[PDB]
Amino acid sequence: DINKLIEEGKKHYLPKTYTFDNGKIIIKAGDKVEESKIQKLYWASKEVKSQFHRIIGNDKPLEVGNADDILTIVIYNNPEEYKLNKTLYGYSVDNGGIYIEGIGTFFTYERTPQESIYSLEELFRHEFTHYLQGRYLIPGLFNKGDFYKGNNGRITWFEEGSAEFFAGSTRTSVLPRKSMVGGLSKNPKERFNADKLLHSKYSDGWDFYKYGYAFSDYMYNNNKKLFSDLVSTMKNNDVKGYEALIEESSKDSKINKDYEYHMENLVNNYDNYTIPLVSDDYMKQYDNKSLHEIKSDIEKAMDVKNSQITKESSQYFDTYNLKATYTLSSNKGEISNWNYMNNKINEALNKLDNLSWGGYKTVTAYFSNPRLNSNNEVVYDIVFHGLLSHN
Ligand SMILES: [Ca+2]
Ligand SMILES: [Zn+2]
Repeated sequence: DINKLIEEGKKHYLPKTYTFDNGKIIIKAGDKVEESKIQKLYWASKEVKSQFHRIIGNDKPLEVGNADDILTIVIYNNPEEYKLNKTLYGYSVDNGGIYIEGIGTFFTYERTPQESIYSLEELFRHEFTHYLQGRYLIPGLFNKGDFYKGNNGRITWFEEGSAEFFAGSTRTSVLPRKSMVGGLSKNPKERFNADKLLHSKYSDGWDFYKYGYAFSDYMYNNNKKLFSDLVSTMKNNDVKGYEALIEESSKDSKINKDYEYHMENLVNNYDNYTIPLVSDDYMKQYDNKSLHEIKSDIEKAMDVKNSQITKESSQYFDTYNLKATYTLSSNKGEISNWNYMNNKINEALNKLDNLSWGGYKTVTAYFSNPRLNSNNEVVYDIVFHGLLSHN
């Protein structure tokens, strides 16, 4: 059978397999892709994931039973061997990487600095965001859901721009990427305006990635309300609402002005930025700490009670998920509430970091899915994720 011939080709070029989160993440890699680097990628995914949920405000799969219930990651040794993915898997290789939502799989390759301005972790983080968008943000499958029907390129600027943006995720924020900021034109006149960006499409080329990235960072830092409203329409599959929002935003001269001002500030601070990558804290061996002890410290740190903590197994370590709810005593509106929760969660992470156990340096956390209880109070789901112990 032809299928047997293909798998032998896969096993040849991608002999190594690494599994995380009880098999929910499977990384197939070439022999030359470093084991330590792959482990780092897992932790990188958690930083992006937590920031993504904070901003998107949903951590529930939009559709249960989809192939992205398991995330498969394919990493080739180098750019040259990546081209074989077309024959082996059947997908386009004219890119740094690609995510195929239908099979919950994203493909990429290790590279030296000479071959690309982006590191593997950087591209990994970008591609991971597509997986997050597919699973939690955009209903239906890529190119098939309602957001793609009709005008196929309607969400493209945001889908790619936010993917670039979320690649700068850290444990507490989303920070600018030197590689993306450097791509922005030094001449203000040459930069995209909002209207141009908001109607960009794949056939336009690759420039809108950088400007979409810049607009995302603008929204996050200076227009959280627009970011929030955009993701709400997406989650609701409200295509008309999104389109109305795009038209209003494109023709808003103040939005364009503030967007261009944000880019100037980004370009001005170029030397201050670095490539956000995962710290060495994730690889270090730590003293064993009890699950009950971790739960207790996190409950104290976050001021939540009756939390549920669950251990999960990966290939070379165990991790935990702590689930809790937090009730906001005063509802002061979406953005003010957002900032309160973001600051509160970050304060919790800092408190845990300041504790003696070095394991707390691996913790990522988010808040999501706000709702009103009886008595009109804002209840948030709260999730903390961290290393339990290396094997
Ligand atoms: Ca989807
Ligand atoms: Zn992309």
